[PDB]
Amino acid sequence: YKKDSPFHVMITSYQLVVSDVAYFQKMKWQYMILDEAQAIKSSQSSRWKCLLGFHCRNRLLLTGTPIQNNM
DNA sequence: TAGGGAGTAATCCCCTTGGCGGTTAAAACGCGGGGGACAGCGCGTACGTGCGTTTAAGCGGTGCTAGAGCTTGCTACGACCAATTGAGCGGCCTCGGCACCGGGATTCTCCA
Repeated sequence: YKKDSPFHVMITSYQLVVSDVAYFQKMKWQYMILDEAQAIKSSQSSRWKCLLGFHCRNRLLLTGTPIQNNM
């Protein structure tokens, strides 16, 4: 997108990237941020399984408590 | 020994029910009169009853052969599954069919 574009940064709930996943996986993302990435900490979670498969160049996991319960 | 199931409660999206308000159109209410419901009547004809006739349905009996019903043998074909793709579903788009309106024209009714 260039500066003349309908949007630049989109902000979304973890609830919607799962619910609207079929719309999200039909688009190509130039960068991704994940606030409180402890939400992604479980590999059996759909929000992990969904966001794993997003077509994105670069990703940040923002967290303050990375280690959590287990390796 | 470990993995994943059982328990539970917070989190958050979806969606059906209920209320408020208006307002407006359809249901409710009135009443005259008409005509259709319906009772009462006359006739006639058409249908139930009876008797003598006949006709053929039903029972007992003989003979035959088709074909239903069963056994045997085998191979053809549809169940099965792993690999491949394209037909058909879900989402998005737009324009043209159709409806709804208004007013002028033709039809149909009903009373004279």
